[PDB]
Amino acid sequence: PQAKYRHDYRAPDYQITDIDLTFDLDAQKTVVTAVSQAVRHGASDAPLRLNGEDLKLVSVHINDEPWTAWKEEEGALVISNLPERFTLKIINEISPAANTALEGLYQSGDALCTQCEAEGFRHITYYLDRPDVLARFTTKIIADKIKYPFLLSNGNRVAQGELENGRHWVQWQDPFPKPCYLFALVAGDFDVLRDTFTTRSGREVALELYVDRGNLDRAPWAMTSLKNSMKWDEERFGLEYDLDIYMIVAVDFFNMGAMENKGLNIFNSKYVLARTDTATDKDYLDIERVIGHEYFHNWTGNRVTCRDWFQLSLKEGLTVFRDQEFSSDLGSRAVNRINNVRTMRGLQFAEDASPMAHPIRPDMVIEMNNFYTLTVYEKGAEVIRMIHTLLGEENFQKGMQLYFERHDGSAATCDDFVQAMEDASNVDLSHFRRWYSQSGTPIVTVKDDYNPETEQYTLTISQRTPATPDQAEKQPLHIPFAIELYDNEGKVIPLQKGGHPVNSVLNVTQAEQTFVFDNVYFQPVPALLCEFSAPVKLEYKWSDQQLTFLMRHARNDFSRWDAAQSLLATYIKLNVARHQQGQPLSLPVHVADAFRAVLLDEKIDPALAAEILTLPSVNEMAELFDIIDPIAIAEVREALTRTLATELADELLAIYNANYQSEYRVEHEDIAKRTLRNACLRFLAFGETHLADVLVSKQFHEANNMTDALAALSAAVAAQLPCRDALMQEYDDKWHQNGLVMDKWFILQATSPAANVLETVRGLLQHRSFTMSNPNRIRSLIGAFAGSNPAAFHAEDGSGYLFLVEMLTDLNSRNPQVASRLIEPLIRLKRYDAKRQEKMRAALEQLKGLENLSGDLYEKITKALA
Ligand SMILES: NCCCC[C@H](N)CC(=O)O
Ligand code: NA
Ligand code: NA
Ligand code: NA
Ligand code: NA
Ligand SMILES: [Zn+2]
Repeated sequence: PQAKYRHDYRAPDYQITDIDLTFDLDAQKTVVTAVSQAVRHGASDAPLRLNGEDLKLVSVHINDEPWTAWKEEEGALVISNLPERFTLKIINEISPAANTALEGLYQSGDALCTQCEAEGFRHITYYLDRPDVLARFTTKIIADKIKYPFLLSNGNRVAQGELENGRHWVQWQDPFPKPCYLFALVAGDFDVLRDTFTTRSGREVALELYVDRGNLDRAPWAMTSLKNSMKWDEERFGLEYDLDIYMIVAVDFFNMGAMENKGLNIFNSKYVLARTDTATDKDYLDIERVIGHEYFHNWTGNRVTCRDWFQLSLKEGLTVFRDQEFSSDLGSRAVNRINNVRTMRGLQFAEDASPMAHPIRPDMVIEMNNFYTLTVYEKGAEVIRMIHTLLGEENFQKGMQLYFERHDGSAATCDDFVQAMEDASNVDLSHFRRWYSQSGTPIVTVKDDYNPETEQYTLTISQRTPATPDQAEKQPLHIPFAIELYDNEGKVIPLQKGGHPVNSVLNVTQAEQTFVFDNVYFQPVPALLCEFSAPVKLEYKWSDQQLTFLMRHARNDFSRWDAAQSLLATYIKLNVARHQQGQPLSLPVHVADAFRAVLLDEKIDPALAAEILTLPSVNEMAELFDIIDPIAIAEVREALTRTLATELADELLAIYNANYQSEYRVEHEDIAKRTLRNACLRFLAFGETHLADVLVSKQFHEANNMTDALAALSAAVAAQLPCRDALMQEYDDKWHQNGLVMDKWFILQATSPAANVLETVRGLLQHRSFTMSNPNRIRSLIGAFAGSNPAAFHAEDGSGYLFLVEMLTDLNSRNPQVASRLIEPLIRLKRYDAKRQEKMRAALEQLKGLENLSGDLYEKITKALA
């Protein structure tokens, strides 16, 4: 399998302007007829090279003439001796029932549906399966009436008919030209929720949400979220929807979260279906986010698409930024920012140090589905957010307007986006472009000095990015470095120099520089890299009392939470080294006191308190170390939780009872109170055993909503309470028929700290609610074990790796994309000790040797063993 490189991009020899598709649908054998209008742009003797995979070619015509000048090659149909403009007609067969990869046209339960991003359209017919080729689609679908009463594709329904033998047909037409990755087709039987949204200029859009029969009671929240998305995009970005219909279809068998197909989004039902007894606050907020995200792609992705796949972050970074802004405007900005920072530092940083490291605009790709990454998405969004930070909102919106003005209707580049932002703002971003092309996490080192003679504060800031496996050369970036300076009383010291105000966003552009501030009347406590103003590691030698001061005084909530993270970080490192020598947890009293003060501050937003009382995850903790000891980290996380539970027991219980709510509402204040309450319950579960068992058991049985119930069950599992087995059995008994709900239970099983967790997980491969044919179940049991139980996955005997190898040996043949998700924990071997490294390398060497090794695995395994 061959690498492709960004520097090889060339404009296509041929374009296609219009394509007319006809599907004669059947699960064993679907006949596709594709009639394309084509235009040559290159040399007169260049053949047309069409992409195609696993297609049975039936015929090829050019202007109605059967064509003899062609041949098949590996992955292609090459057609020679063409005129300058012509009609290509291809007829071919495909087999949806055989498609376990879930790429192209496949079967989801009894429905037929498509997934075409990145390069799945080529599994449907021979085409220019590349996103700089944009065409107007017309799609006609013919199918059995009983099995497939609903026949959907992009755009508007323009024709309809009945045929002999219980078949029917519909035709659809989408007026906007599109790359084929945005093609969708859905056939099946559904319940439908219908609603409308009226845009700000008075267009009435019909909204339609298709779900499995019986699930209409779980549809309204998604519908509500869609309307909220449409409204927000209008208020914030000035963007309206551009068609009279918007369809969403929830399918159960899907590789990712969702897909922005124009006018016809297809969603993993996990990000659509919710009811108060089935879904958590977090589900409600995730459904909102993903609905928003796919909607926001309608402009940032569809009306302006990507010239080639190396430009993915042009749509994904910008769209992720848009979903974060949406969630933050509607909810708590502080909680959003915090959690996104947790994700960046805890998960994306690890990727940017891994063998899979790449810039947000990659230079080399073997399997493009491997690059739908935390880097491309979350670091991508951080890069967009840095642009926003440098330009300010008003200039950033001008840049948006200019990007659309220049590029609407076309496929664009990351470089085109940056250029629009520069031209609209007159801010120079030449050096800033280096964030698109350099991989890895910059390390920013800060040293300070207060001069009492001159009332000057001096910051000396340096940066460097370490080499990564993809890139030996690294250079300084344009790092927006936001600061605030606090005086003795907790008030902000105006920033200034030589009698003039200076911007609190510093431009850190060199390996090293110095900034000097005048009229610093008291020795300050700095807040550094405010709001995580650049996606970097901060190295700065804080005192605990500077950090508690920031926890008590900083003006942004984010800085308080972040000061609390810096405070724990010292003690996490300390106690990990202790654990390794057999020594128990040590924690200064004043640290415990700083958390006690948060529990009892009544001014404090309960959402902030809950974040500060949610300890860094094992993945966030692991970012603190070069070599990771996953067993020591897990045990320290537990011991710290036990220690705080004991020191704060009274305050914990009181805040728990105070935040009781009788009514359940999906509303920002209610969520915040409940999140705090359940953060208290978590500690309490790790406290005195009898009271823990009582509290947890009681919350689980009396809960009127899944958030309160799952928090209890989760706490019983995590603290291994006596009530655990009973509670777990009750939830199985009640919920076994419901896969999305069972996923949560599989996650708890997989992530259990119990000594026999691997054995329990193996047995759960036979559980009535598990199947290897469903990506959600797979991720919930197997993925959650490998990726979210690092202590068990990295058991000293290597049983964890061996289990994953067995699973991947199945999944490589069945569903390579899911396989490639699941291999990620093994790809990180170079963060572990020599003994673990040897075993992980041996596991990877077995997988390298599979017959029919997928490209997806190949790419990762090769980079890992280098
Ligand atoms: N394997 C390709 C996954 C495509 C993801 C799609 N653009 C949905 C999203 O970005 O949210
Ligand atoms: Na075209
Ligand atoms: Na798109
Ligand atoms: Na808000
Ligand atoms: Na510290
Ligand atoms: Zn996206």
